[PDB]
Amino acid sequence: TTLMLLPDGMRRWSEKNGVSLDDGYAAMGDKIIEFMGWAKEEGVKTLYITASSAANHGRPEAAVNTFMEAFTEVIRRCHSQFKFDFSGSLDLVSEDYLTELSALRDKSDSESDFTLHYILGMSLSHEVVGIFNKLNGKIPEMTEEILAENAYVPTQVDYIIRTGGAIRMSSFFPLMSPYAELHFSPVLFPDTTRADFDAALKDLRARDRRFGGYPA
Amino acid sequence: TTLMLLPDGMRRWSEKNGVSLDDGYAAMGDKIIEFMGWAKEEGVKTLYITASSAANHGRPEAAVNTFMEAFTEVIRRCHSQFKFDFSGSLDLVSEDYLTELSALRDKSDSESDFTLHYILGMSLSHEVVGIFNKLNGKIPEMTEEILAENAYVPTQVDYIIRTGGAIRMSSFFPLMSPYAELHFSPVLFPDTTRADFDAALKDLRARDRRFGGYPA
Ligand SMILES: [Mg+2]
Ligand SMILES: [Mg+2]
Repeated sequence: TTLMLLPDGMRRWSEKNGVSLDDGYAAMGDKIIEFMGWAKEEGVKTLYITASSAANHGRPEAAVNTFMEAFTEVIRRCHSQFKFDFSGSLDLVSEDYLTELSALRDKSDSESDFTLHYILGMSLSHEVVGIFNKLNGKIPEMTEEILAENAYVPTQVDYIIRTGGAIRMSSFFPLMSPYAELHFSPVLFPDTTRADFDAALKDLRARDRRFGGYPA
Repeated sequence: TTLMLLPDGMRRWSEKNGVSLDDGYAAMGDKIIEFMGWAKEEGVKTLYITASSAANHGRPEAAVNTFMEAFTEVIRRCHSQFKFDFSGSLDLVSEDYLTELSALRDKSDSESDFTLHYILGMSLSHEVVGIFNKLNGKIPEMTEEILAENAYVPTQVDYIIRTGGAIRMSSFFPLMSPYAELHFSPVLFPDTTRADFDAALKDLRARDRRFGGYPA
């Protein structure tokens, strides 16, 4: 049901195709619209996309505006097709983009059966530092339920696809989904095809999932 | 340098060899003892071992006592050769084991250049719940530094090996190590050979690490 995409490889794809980072991120933008179609058509109801980690916001200003603009451009183009929301380390993101993203959330089809949600500035340590400071001395006790209701990723994630040929989480691990299944693809994200997508879903659906228990 | 092992596949191993889960977990212990030896030869100084997740303690009580006894037994036999420590969701673990493991921590070699550290009850949600509640109202603010000194895994993790065929974290993601490299082996943990460990180490040492940044 619930899929999280970690779209990676834009810088390398740009260099390999002799185009600008901006063109790489536009290719990403277009590929994200394709991908979502595939997802909807495969029974995904909620698609999280990790727009950025915390450390990604430490890249040069131009590289940062480039990913922000391209991710935002997807929402300007497709917002009436889905329910849109965003979350994360929003202190790391510029005011302009939060405004625009806020509006697009406003402008999106609150009634859709498909959700597309961005995490921005993703990072367990940032997430936990922020939650602690928001609730320190204001609640008697943290619980699982309070933590879930404050986590960046507000629901459980079943499947994670990460492109870009790197077998690591890169700060994108979902706090409350310990048993999320991971599919790593060596493909640079803008090269991703439907065959790639179907081979990922075929691997992910064949997994025997045990959630820390023994099959009885 | 800093390695975390997720030893998985003992119930499948036992089924394969038609033995009891006890015998499977005993073969695990023996294999842990070998693996530590390999790790030391290859320059590992701190070896973390995920003895259990939170949900693992939800297995039937006989299954729980088998993993707990087997992990404890490694330490009984080998505690004089390394510095031993343990952390995690210790409220989940039976008192008898906690007392014994603390006594073995005391008998272990405080001067060793090699640290073997068990995480018990590992789970990011349990972890963050426990940090919040221990510190709620007792510090002015949470910082990254303060979180790292309270996390289940008290240092940065470079590499993670996970055996058992499953390409997932299974509640074992290290809170403060977002860029830890992941190597997944299909081998059931008790069949692990030196050649498997060497290919894991070769793969992990060849990784091109970016920590969320771009190269200058
Ligand atoms: Mg990248
Ligand atoms: Mg298992």
